[PDB]
Amino acid sequence: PLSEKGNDPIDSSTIDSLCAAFDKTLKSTPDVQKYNDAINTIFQLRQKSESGKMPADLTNSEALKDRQKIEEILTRSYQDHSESRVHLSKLIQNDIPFALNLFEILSRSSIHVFVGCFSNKDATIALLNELQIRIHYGEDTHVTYLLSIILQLLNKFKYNFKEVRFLVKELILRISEDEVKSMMLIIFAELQSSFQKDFDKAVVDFMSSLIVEAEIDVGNDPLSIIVKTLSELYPSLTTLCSEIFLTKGLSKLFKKRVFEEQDLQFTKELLRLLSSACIDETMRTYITENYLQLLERSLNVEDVQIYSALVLVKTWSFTKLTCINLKQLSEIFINAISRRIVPKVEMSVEALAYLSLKASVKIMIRSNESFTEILLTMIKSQKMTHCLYGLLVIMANLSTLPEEXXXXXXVGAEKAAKEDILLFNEKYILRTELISFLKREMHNLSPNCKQQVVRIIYNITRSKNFIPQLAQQGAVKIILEYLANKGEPIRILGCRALTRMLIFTNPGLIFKKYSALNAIPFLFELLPRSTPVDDNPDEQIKLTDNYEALLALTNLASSETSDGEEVCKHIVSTKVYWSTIENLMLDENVPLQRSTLELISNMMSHPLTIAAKFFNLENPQSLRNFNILVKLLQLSDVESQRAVAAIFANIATTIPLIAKELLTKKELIENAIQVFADQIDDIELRQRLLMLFFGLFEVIPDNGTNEVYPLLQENQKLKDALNMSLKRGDSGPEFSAAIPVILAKIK
Repeated sequence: PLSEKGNDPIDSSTIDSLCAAFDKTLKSTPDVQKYNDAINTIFQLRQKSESGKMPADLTNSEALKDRQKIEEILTRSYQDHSESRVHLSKLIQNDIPFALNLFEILSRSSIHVFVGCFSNKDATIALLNELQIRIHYGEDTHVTYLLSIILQLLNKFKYNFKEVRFLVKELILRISEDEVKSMMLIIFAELQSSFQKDFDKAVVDFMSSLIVEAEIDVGNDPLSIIVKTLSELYPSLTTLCSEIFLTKGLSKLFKKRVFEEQDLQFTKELLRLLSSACIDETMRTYITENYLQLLERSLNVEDVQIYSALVLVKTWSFTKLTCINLKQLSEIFINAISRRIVPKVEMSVEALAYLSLKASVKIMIRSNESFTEILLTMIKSQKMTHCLYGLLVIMANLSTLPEEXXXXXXVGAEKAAKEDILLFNEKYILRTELISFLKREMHNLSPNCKQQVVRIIYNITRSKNFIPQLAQQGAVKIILEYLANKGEPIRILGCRALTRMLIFTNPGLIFKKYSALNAIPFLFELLPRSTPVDDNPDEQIKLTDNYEALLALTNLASSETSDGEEVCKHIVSTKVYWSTIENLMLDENVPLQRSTLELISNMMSHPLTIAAKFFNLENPQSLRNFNILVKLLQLSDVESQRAVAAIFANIATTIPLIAKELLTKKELIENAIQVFADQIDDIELRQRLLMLFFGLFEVIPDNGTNEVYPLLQENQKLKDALNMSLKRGDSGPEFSAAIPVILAKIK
């Protein structure tokens, strides 16, 4: 040792034991007293008699300083050490009320610390107990905070309901208060998906308690709590509420309180229910069968005219009453929405989004130019979120014009509104550059809102003239970017839209930036398919669409832009797209078969993409297609012969080798010759046929003698039919010099 060495020995043992007790307090977790010390200090404040009432030194308003200070000291002792954390939980669970008084006036974020001090579910019961209380008595100011503890207390444990069921009662019992009603929907959503029918029924059970109370004529005023709770929880538990809204005598009890009593305020409250219940076609009908006389006499007091009407509209009960008519009935919503009574502005839209379905209204609205202007402004600038859908729905029903041998006999009333509608649209939709406007806000529009934009556009395309202008405003952008999402009917309608537009516009002035192969997928959807449909439910693809899409499809081929080669390539390429156009080439239906031939015709101008499909001829497939074309050379439908002739005309020139090979083919030659002479009448058809001949003889050596070609060399029909052409007329400005050069090779 060192200390046992001397006249005053201290035996090194009394020294270890010494540093041991100096080392024990020097080895175990630092700053814990300080923390628990500071905490106790805070918890000292509690000694203020009346339930540790928070002395107003702290509550007040400028005291935010002194609080933030307390919230930190608490959080500290809580998130640094476990020992300090454990302390804070003991002092809190020890005086749970005070504990609550203390925290309430702290930040919302402080809750995680209060709850984080509750170790296991069991320990939280003395707590839920106070909570049922503070809530029931409505004494405590800050409900939002107490109920936020609830929501977190819930989300953090696995409760049994037998322990939280009190929420239903206590929360419903305060439905009147917006601070609660709000925290209720939340706390309820949880309770729902966590106790399903166990909750689902405890609610119906409580509510039943209220309807019984109202039946006996006892209570704080049941009926109101009920009505208010029903309308409020209707969206959340649609199914449920109805199972209560029906309840035998309830339907009576409401009415009695509304008739044999003023309660103007109660009345209004009921009308807010009737409207909230308008879900399944059943309730709507129920509401009519049971609450019609109400809605009727209600429309007398302004305080309940809007709430009444809206019900009559959303239920269609207006079609009964001898006191109003569609004209007046709607004037109410048009009246108010004229930058006036803001409280009505929203529901009058929703109302008018319906009424603007029966034309009587449609006509009416496109007349009142001012209202239309308010609406137009109401959509754009306004940025009145929820009012958009209806305003956009009204702006779809408004722009909706009816869809529609020789008749030289003697009716034309339909030219009335037709005109009006194409007027309206051009006036307020196209000029107001509204389509252009929507182009920008599109990204944000609610899914539903978007759809209305697709209808507005679709309604514009019904009349070709507008297509051009509607294009610069970015429509083809809208529709196409939309179609790049999800098999609903709206989609086949926006598809039709896209097609009508690509038919009447220039592929350059549009796909001058965002490529074209993007439109192809959509166009084909309006054509037949060998693949197991798309999504499947419900709307059909009329034959008229096959025609329309074909027209637009051809257009996108015409262009001699490098983009065109690109388009054509894509078509003849994608095995499915070609297997389709190939089949439609043999369609017995004429508009189809010709447009398809007109498509192929155009594609042929960018050879390397389709050529090998008809003029290869070493290929069974091409040869097949080759002969088909040679027969269609003599189709009744003259507009098709032109296309077929066109085809043969081009490649025969564009690719000499082929021309030479055609000199061998009989039926090709015999037909081309015949129709050429038997239909010299047609100007295009002959103009075409001549080119073929210019090109064919073009690969026929004159001095070459050695090898000759009869069918064209001789054939008096062609020979003389060539001369009849030569005998002035419409031989064409160019292809004239050819005629004699050609006879220069005949016998």
